Amino acid sequence: IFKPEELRQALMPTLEALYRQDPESLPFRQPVDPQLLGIPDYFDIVKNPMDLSTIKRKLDTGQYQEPWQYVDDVWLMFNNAWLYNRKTSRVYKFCSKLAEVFEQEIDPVMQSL
Ligand SMILES: C[C@@H]1CC(=O)Nc2ccccc2N1
Repeated sequence: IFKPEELRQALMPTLEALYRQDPESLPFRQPVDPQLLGIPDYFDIVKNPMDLSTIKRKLDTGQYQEPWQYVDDVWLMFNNAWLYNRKTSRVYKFCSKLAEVFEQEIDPVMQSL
């Protein structure tokens, strides 16, 4: 049902819109490293890390066979941030901006797929 490069082309603009957000995408561009970042409890709360570079890689390398799998990863990133961080923290607020953007982008792309 989905050809890999077609699925990529359809979904990529939604990911590019997330990356366009500056400064809001900045905490989300790279995988969380808890040791490095001085947040060692992180993997105890967040069992399934996700970030924009991992989503991009997966979208580039045919790791999503159906569009819902991509959407699940984007929400996993967001839900991880909303679980881990204080509501008025930069990361939480930045997360919320990305999710707003995503919801605006994804609806018609999904309808069209
Ligand atoms: C997104 C990444 C991990 C997180 O959710 N919170 C956080 C806490 C301290 C430094 C960086 C982050 N960013």
